[PDB]
Parts: sequence; C-alpha cells; structure tokens
Amino acid sequence: ATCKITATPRQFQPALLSTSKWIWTGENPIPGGSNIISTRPFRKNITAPCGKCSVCATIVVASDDAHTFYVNGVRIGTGAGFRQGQALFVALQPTWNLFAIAGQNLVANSPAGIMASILVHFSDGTSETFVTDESWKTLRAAPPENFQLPSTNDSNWPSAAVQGAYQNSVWGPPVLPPVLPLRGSNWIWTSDNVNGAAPVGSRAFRKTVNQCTKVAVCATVLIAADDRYTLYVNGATVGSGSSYTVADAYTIPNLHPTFNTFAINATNGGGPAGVIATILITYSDGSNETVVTDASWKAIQTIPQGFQPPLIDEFGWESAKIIGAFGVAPWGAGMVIPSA
Amino acid sequence: ATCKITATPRQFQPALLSTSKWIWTGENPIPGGSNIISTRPFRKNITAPCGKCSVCATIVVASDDAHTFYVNGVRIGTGAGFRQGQALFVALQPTWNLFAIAGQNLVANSPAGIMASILVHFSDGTSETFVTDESWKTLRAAPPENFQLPSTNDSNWPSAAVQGAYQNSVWGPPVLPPVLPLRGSNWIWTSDNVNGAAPVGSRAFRKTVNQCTKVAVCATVLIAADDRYTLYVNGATVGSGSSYTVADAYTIPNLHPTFNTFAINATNGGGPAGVIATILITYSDGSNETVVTDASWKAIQTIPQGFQPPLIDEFGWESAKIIGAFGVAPWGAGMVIPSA
Ligand SMILES: CC(=O)N[C@@H]1[C@@H](O)[C@H](O)[C@@H](CO)O[C@H]1O
Ligand SMILES: CC(=O)N[C@@H]1[C@@H](O)[C@H](O)[C@@H](CO)O[C@H]1O
Ligand SMILES: [Ca+2]
Ligand SMILES: [Ca+2]
Ligand SMILES: [Ca+2]
Ligand SMILES: [Ca+2]
Repeated sequence: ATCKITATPRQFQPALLSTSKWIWTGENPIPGGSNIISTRPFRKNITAPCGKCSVCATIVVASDDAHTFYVNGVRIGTGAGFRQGQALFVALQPTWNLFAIAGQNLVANSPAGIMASILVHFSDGTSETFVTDESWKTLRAAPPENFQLPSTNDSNWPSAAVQGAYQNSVWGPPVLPPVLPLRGSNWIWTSDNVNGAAPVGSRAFRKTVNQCTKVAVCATVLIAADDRYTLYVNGATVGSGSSYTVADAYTIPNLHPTFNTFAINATNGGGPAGVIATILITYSDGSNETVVTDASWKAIQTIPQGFQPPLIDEFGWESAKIIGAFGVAPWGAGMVIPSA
Repeated sequence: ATCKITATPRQFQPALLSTSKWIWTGENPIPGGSNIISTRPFRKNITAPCGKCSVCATIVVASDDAHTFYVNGVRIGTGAGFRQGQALFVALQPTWNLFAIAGQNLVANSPAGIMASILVHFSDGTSETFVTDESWKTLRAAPPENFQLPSTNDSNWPSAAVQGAYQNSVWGPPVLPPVLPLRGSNWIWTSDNVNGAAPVGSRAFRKTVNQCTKVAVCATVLIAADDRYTLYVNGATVGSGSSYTVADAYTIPNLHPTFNTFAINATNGGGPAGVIATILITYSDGSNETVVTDASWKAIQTIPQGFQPPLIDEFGWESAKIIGAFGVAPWGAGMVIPSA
C-alpha cells in the first residue's frame, strides 16, 4: 500500500500553468462567453502511475471569479482571480487522489472558468503535472452536498467543457505567485546585531517542529541571507546560497513523520546582516503549518560542532533577535522569489 | 537558575539505606515503642550544594505501617512495609527540593516509623545521598491540609524523633527492592524466532518516546539479552552486556526534553534468543512513564548502518515479536536484578 521514499531534498520545482486549460460547464457553448451567476462543481480522480507512490503536490489555481479547492475531501484553500494564480501545498494518498473544485461566477453575463496545475511528487523523486481539462467531471447545477467527498460517485456526471488554454483564452496567461511569501517573516540574527550592523563571522540558528499527534509529509523552504547561509534539515545538507536579493527555494520530500529540525549557518562578511525564511509543512490529514524566522528560533554566536543534528542540547543558545520584518531597509521588499 | 548537564549515561548506582534512620514523632519517648493508631507528617527542605544543580533522584522508602511520598507537592508513590523498601524515581528542582512523607501507623500499641534514602544526581555527574533523620520536621497531629506543599511553613514544627538506625532498630535492615521490575516486560525478538529458537545473528530494536507537551529529565534502564546486546539512546552508546541471568541497569541523566529513541543491537549465538528491558522516564512535573519491551517496539533482521540514530526512516522495520512474558522458560524468573 505504501512505498519507501527515496526522494531527497532538492531545489524547488515550480508548478507551471503552461499546459493547463480553463474549464467550466458549457452551459454557454461559446468558450469564454457570457455565463450566469452560479456555483459549479469540478472533480477528477487522479491515479498514481504504476510502480510508484504519490507523496505531495504543489498546486497553482486561478479562477473567474472565485474557487474553493479540495483534496480527498479536505478543503485546502479558497481564492479568487485570474490575473495571478494561488499557490497551495498538500500531502497526498499513495495511489489515487480526488481533486475537487467549487468554481463561482459572481458577475452576470461574464465569462466563467477555473484553471489549475497539480505538480505531484512521487516516492522515487520523480514528478508529474496534472491539469484541469475536459477529463474533469462537472454538473450543470450547484455543487451537491459532499460533492468533494470520495464517497460521491461522479461516473454519470458530464465532462467539463474547456473554455480556453493558457496562451489562448479571454483571460490571458495568469502570472505565477511566489512559491511562499516573505511578507510575514522576519530578518533575524544573533543579538550582537545592533545599530544596523553585526560583527564579521558565522552564526547558527535552529527551529524544531514536533507535532507528535500528526504525520508530517513534505516541507517547502524559502530562504535568503546577508551575506550567505547553509541550510540543514535533520542534520542533512539541503542547500546553500549567497544572495540577499535572490531567494532560494527547496523541497524536502522526506520529512520525519513527527520531529523535524531546521538549522542554518549564516555568515556575515561585514556590515548589515540577517537571515530570513518561510517554511510550510504538509500533514497527512490535509492540514499544513507555516514557520517563519522570528524570535522563537534559537541562535548562537560561536557555532558548536554538531550544531545541525536534531537532538542537541540547546543550553546556551539564545532567542534569535528580530532585526526587522520583511521589507525593512537596507534590503527592502524587492526580493526575487521563485515562482510557485 | 539552571545548569548545563555534563552528566552522561552510566551504570546505575543503587540508593542504599545503610546510613538512613527510622523517624517518627516521639509521642512515645521510647524509640521503637508502642504507638497509637495515627497518621503523621514529615517534611524536609533539601538544598543543592553550591556550584551545581540537582537533576533527579533515586528514592528507596520503607514504613511501619504505610506511607505516601511527595516531592515538591506532587504525590510520587504510596507503599507499606518495612521488610522490603519501595523504589521511586523523580525529577528535581535545580537548587532546593521539598520532600514530604505522610506516615501511617495502622496497628494499636505497635512501633511506628518511616525510613528513606534520597540519592540525588547533580548536573555535573556527581551524586549525594540524603536520609530521613532528626533534621526532618514533624507534628504530633494528623497532617494538616496541604502539608506537602512548599507554601506550608514548617519553621515552628518540632524535629522528628529517631526510632532506630538501619542496623540497630526493632525493624532490622530492609532489603532493597529491584531497581525496576522485569515482571510486566516481555522477551522480544524478530519474527524469525520460532519454535523456541532463532537463527544465529544480530537483530536491531527501536523504541521512541515523544511526549511533545512534557519535559523529560532522566531515564533508568534495566536490560538483559540472550545472548548479548548493545544499548543506545539518541544514537549514543549506553552500555553492553552478555548475560541472560544477570541484568544490567543504567542511568541516563541527560535525556532530550521531548524526543528520545532507545535502540538495541542484540545478538544470538545460537538456540533460544530474546531481549527484555524496562525503562522508566521522569518528567519535570513529577510524573513518570514506564516503557517495556513489547510488540510496540520496531525490529529488523538485517541491521542497517545508522540503525541507532533517532530520526531514521523506519520503513521496512517490523513490529517486534513477543517471545514470552518475563518468567517463561527457558530463562525463568530468577534474573539477578541490581538493587534500587
Ligand atoms: C489504486 C487502485 O487500483 N485502487 C482500486 C480502487 O479504486 C477500487 O475501488 C478497488 C476495487 O476492488 O480496487 C483497487 O485496486
Ligand atoms: C536556592 C536559594 O537560596 N533560594 C532562596 C529562597 O529559598 C528564598 O526564599 C529567597 C529569598 O529571597 O532567596 C533565594 O535565594
Ligand atoms: Ca465572471
Ligand atoms: Ca553583510
Ligand atoms: Ca505499626
Ligand atoms: Ca542464544
């Protein structure tokens, strides 16, 4: 039923909308034509290719006018708008997954459509993108009670009707959102960072997530530092960077189910210093949680040997100091963030 | 307020009663004389020696007729009897600890007394024994409400009266109980142990305790194996043994506060095979929990590299097989267990 996960941490791979289609019901046989104010269901049971297990997914979804996105009966997000997609992350069942979307047209005589890409990551480190298209099922009626549940049978539902393609539609191509926000996160450092500068040298930072009653699956990490950083998860090297204007994103497909420690060695070459990160963890029940760099991280000025292992004694580590919320001078708000 | 713990795992050190005294109230000025049916309080605030922090304690207590033992206001155990002591384990405050005992004489015209040794382990790996004696406070009356709480002031209480010594009393010297029971634990192995024998070779076993809402302090481990074992905690070597008739006991004074993994490499030289263990973990709120070898342990027949680290992927590990409860042939119930 389950597969061994041989996937290991890697550079984050953006889900793209380029191959996706806009879908609606076809109540107006003109694609992109005038549609009535209405809410409509869309469903697709997506099976895993034989020989591997699905682990988690990066989702980008756009809508005219609004949407609610469900995975295996669990509401994962609500959003609206076709100028920019919405990023969502979710843990998956190993062999099949039911994706369901309630799409909503809010404006009379206006076009209606939903578009999504679902980039599924498999237990062996491969991935595959699935899209909204005419293989999805819909109804010419409001979403029935529990339409998003696997217990609902859609075998007799009609096929969704394609309203347009990524590069040929009334909507034009939605821009991808950032993989994760840095808004809501903080530049942190050790407490020797004062008056807008820190000493030259390397500093370590640690954050543990341990929800012992849940099952963690995948993490996505967005990180940048002035001047540079090396990132570890459970003692394993994830990646390194040396830019405070271009952030790096990583996928961790092989989290421990209950206890995970993120550790950073960040180095200041002189002058202002800080490290900032946003981390989203997916859980097997469809929930998630976000961790940001803030004062709940532990920090130390002289880095000990083994600073990155998960179960070290954190005696003598201090609370990290918040230098500023994302946006403050001198770094500003212009960080280049990878697309979701 | 707190100290760095430089103590590391070691062979368990028995708390001994040899220097302890029996105490009561002195309502009968004859020590060991006739006493009335009554319940009486006994209290002692024990301070840590300057320069170090107390971490946890091994306690042995005996009574005529019965007792309830409190530490910093928390009830830690109830017991009775002077022929054999009762073993108790508890986490401690770093600089001072209030020990309180409600002693009970159940039989009219009979002697009355309580006796305890408190072997305190300090953050630097040293230890010191404290005993019941005339420095404890008591009352010639039933225990007041909340007498065991630090908020009760005993400054005007009279001194307890010594009823006898370990080697000179009406009771004679209480025998020390085993450090931990093996009764209640099971011999386990991998599932190739069938028909009373297992293949020659080494097998690994893992058990994790992760109460993410509590603070773990110390563990005491009792273990034996046919033919031999090596024991690890959080990847660090604790000890080894090669006897199935003489069990080994260990103290782990430096647990991680929330996540601890016990791992065993046990080896069969041929014939019957099994490993058995009992583990007690103390928590900072005065509570504890016991873990025994049972089918909740994970086991594997080909031991992988890194089998002992805490956060490994346990895919492919099986539930350990219960060979029998402690006492079954061929090993029987005669295991020599270290004294508490
Ligand atoms: C992954 C897969 O093939 N799942 C199918 C399931 O959808 C179906 O309901 C069942 C009927 O026996 O058979 C399973 O094998
Ligand atoms: C470990 C120790 O010395 N504790 C004492 C405490 O018992 C006393 O109530 C308090 C009064 O200021 O002073 C503290 O230092
Ligand atoms: Ca519309
Ligand atoms: Ca700098
Ligand atoms: Ca008595
Ligand atoms: Ca043997």
